[PDB]
Amino acid sequence: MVTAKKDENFSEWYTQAIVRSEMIEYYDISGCYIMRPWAFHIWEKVQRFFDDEIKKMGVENSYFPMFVSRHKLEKGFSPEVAWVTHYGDSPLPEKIAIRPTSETIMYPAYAKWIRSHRDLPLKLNQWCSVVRWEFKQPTPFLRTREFLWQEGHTAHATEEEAWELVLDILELYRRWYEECLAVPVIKGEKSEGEKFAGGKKTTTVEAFIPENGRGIQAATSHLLGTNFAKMFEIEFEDEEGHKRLVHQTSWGCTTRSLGVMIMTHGDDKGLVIPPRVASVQVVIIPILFKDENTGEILGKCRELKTMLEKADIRVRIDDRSNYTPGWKYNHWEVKGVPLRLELGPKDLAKGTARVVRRDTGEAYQISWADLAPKLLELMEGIQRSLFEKAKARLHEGIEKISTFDEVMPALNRKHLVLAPWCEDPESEEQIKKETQKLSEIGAMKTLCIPFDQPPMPEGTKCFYTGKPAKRWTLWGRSY
Amino acid sequence: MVTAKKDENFSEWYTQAIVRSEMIEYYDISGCYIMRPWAFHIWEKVQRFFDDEIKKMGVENSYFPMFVSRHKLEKGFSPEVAWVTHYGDSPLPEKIAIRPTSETIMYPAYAKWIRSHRDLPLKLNQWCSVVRWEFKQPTPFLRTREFLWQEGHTAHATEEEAWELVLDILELYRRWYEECLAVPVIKGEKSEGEKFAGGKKTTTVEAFIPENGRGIQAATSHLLGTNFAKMFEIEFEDEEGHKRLVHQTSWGCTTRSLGVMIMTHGDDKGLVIPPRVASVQVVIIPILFTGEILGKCRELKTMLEKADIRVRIDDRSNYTPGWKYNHWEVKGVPLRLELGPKDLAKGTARVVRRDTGEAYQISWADLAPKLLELMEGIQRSLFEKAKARLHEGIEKISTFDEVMPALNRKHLVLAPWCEDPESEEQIKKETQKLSEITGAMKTLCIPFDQPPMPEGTKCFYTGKPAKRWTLWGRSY
Ligand SMILES: Nc1ncnc2c1ncn2[C@@H]1O[C@H](COP(=O)(O)OP(=O)(O)NP(=O)(O)O)[C@@H](O)[C@H]1O
Ligand SMILES: Nc1ncnc2c1ncn2[C@@H]1O[C@H](COP(=O)(O)OP(=O)(O)NP(=O)(O)O)[C@@H](O)[C@H]1O
Ligand SMILES: O=C1CCCN[C@@H]1CCCn1cnc2cc(F)c(Cl)cc2c1=O
Ligand SMILES: O=C1CCCN[C@@H]1CCCn1cnc2cc(F)c(Cl)cc2c1=O
Ligand SMILES: [Cl-]
Ligand SMILES: [Mg+2]
Ligand SMILES: [Mg+2]
Ligand SMILES: [Mg+2]
Ligand SMILES: [Mg+2]
Repeated sequence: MVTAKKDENFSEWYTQAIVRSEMIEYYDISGCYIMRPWAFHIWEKVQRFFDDEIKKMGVENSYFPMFVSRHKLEKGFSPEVAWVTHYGDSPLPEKIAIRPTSETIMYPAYAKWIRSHRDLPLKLNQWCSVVRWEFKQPTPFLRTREFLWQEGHTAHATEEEAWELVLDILELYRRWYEECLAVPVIKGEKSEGEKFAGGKKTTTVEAFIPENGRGIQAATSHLLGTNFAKMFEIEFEDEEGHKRLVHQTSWGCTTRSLGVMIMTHGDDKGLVIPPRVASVQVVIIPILFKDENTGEILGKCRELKTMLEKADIRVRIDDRSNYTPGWKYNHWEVKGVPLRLELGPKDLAKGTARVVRRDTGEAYQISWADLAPKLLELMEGIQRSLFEKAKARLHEGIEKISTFDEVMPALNRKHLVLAPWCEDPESEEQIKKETQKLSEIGAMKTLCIPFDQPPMPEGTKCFYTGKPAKRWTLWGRSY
Repeated sequence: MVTAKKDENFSEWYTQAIVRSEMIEYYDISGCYIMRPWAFHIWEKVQRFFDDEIKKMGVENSYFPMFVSRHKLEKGFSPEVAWVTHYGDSPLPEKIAIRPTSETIMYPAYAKWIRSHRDLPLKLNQWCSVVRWEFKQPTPFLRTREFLWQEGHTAHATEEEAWELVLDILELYRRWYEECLAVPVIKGEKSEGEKFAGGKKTTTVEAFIPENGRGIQAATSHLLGTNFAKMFEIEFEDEEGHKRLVHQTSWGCTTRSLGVMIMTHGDDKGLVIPPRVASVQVVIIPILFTGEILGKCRELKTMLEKADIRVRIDDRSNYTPGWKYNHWEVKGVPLRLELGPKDLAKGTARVVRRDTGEAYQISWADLAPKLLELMEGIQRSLFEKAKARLHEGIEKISTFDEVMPALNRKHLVLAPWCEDPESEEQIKKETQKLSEITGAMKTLCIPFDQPPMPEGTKCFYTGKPAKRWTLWGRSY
């Protein structure tokens, strides 16, 4: 069982939650972790959701190689690239890189495949892993040296169409977090200093971890413009006869999303899994002691399971004999199963069952006949409730502010700041450095410029420079 | 268009078919290929099928790391391992291997997780890619230096329960080939010389490629016995408190299956994709060179999509119908639906099946049911024709003198075999040297399906008493 307290040592709580729920197993290669089935089946849920959704958009899956030649890759990230140099004892004629991202592997094929407006839009995605030798401290899910993701890369005839796809994908990531994982996120645009330097505009959805005050980028979606098209010579012929550059997008989201989910809903007893992505929504536990009606109990459990399945409820009967009922309660609780259904002799007589919801611990006596619709109601309730409590914590954790003197105090309260900003290059680095210096006695950066802009009253001044403010910008410590 | 003939220049036919169908794009790292959607969709289909089946059995998915430390990997295969030695310009303290297979990564975890009979059976699978610096000439799908696969690894309290699973997984590989891909395969046991050396018994499904007479291992399922359990110390306390070794299995199957399917069903025009796995099952081709025809095609698409038919309309501007027919034939779409002014005028559509070229006139109201029926017919007829070519490719023989003539007919041989280990090595060498006057004949499998063995039958080679029939041939 989990013994560290989420509000005290957070990092130790997280480690305990993911190990004791059997999500993660540690590994001898640093920054790498084993995803056990309990975590993996959650990734399968969100994977299936996103993948179904992008299919409706006409995006197709493919698989490109995990290797890229030195000279193709080498056309700030350099330190992260893993190099293969040998096969057995033999040195490769030339060393080869493992993919940190697939632009240099995909875009030469894009140049070849695209000839005319007839070939556009080209819309591809891949589910794969990538390797980056991260310099930051690793954390399971959130920052790992090998991670699972999808990366989508599209090419369009016009900026308008590309940008519309950017925003579509972005909305899909909001749905991945908000609708599947009950994790609230803020859509936004990256500052000129945080955006992907290979693109024209980077959009993002951002989450927040109240326990350490860190913002975290939850996913990303780029309008690439034409810069990659010029570099790779991805050109097409218009409906006229002239050579046009394509307008591109790329987008990706990772198993980080699972870490965000765990941190968001988990409590002092361990995991809490939103019903929508729980592989086991309801666990049935027969209560067996001193041979009291052992046969009938097991019989009704099996009957209840089938009834519940007709409603598409995902049910496990834990009928393992080599474990106590109490052991089962702790087990499925640490694992975050939304609903436990208990059934002993007393309940068997009554035509009822005791049900405990994992999020609040509330118990219910419920008649066999009402189980299906009551459990469905409890599940939407759990799911909606997890989200709305997270949303309130997110909103309690953001402070509207007007001057730089408000910054350092709000960071100490472990909050982010929404502050009006002139959006000039040098200020962000100055702010990072200044907050860096003040902290060690660290750094604050732009998280995003939210799409949802509060009113900006005429003449309002940027919080740091004093110049005229353009827009409101969300700032904080971050992963 | 595909121009190389499948029976005359098989190698070039293959390359042409996979490239011109847009399944594969060539790539600058040797033995690595891009899998474009037309091929990848088929991978997704077999993966969903297999994954759905092993999940019924209680197998659960996981993801172990693609890296393994030198020390863990090294507790015949050495030349194939890809080694990472640097990140950026920084040297690692020790080199790190990309996983060729996962035993050395997973089994120390199994030793940790398994303590008691109640932890068993443990049944895991993963979908991932694997890297092997293959010495043999690379072939798209069939032999590649990076390939996609699944690998399953299970641990049980008893051999009996492990064996049962080995056989259930093997039956699933038969289904993957025969039911999804319409490729007939032969279940069998590997010889001592060909089995996984790390296991006790290896079972296999073997397929046959007529155009070059070479057998090919389609997938593999091993009874590992307790030897890895000794090696990794995977032990459990039974219900009386004694330490016992777990009995394990492992099994895997790769994107090689797509290549087997391509080769089995393709013809001189290009691919033929079995309807159960095709991205597009019915391509609708408007006979155009106003909204009346496209309008009707959209209505038809919607109607077939309600019957779960995967349909695309080829409404492209600058291509004639005849160019489109050919294009979708090279891609192997099993059904073409043609709709022109005459068809629009009569309330009917002309449907042409890719495998035989037969044409059908079908009223709009009848399309969904008739196309379902046609797809089941095409699926089955691909399998049955492939099955007949398989059994025509196997010669039952009695004596060694019948071997080379059989191999020259691009045929496999089924022969009674005494099964002693040194004889397989010797037969490999004799058939090698005789071919020279890649050419070596090796065992493919000892089939579960044994032909009758008349009492007193002799080994085709040693003349000693013959146990069972063994299937042999040239192979991949
Ligand atoms: N090391 C990692 N482990 C897990 N997920 C990651 C990792 N790095 C990035 N991600 C996630 O994948 C998304 C897309 O990757 P990408 O946009 O390439 O990240 P990035 O530019 O490297 N961000 P950062 O490393 O924080 O400067 C990121 O927005 C994160 O949500
Ligand atoms: N290079 C490859 N690329 C893709 N799939 C492969 C490759 N080599 C083998 N396979 C398939 O993967 C299955 C399981 O792999 P495994 O049994 O480990 O191969 P193997 O024993 O090394 N065979 P071989 O290389 O011919 O001696 C095999 O039964 C093959 O069908
Ligand atoms: O948001 C994404 C992720 C999926 C598609 N690409 C964009 C930008 C990726 C930036 N990025 C992020 N990390 C990288 C690490 C590297 F080692 C190298 Cl060589 C490059 C990069 C790199 O370009
Ligand atoms: O049959 C399979 C495939 C799926 C599950 N595992 C077994 C063993 C695979 C053998 N094999 C096959 N190829 C290998 C290549 C290597 F470089 C190294 Cl180090 C080891 C092997 C190796 O053990
Ligand atoms: Cl799923
Ligand atoms: Mg990074
Ligand atoms: Mg950054
Ligand atoms: Mg091999
Ligand atoms: Mg071999």
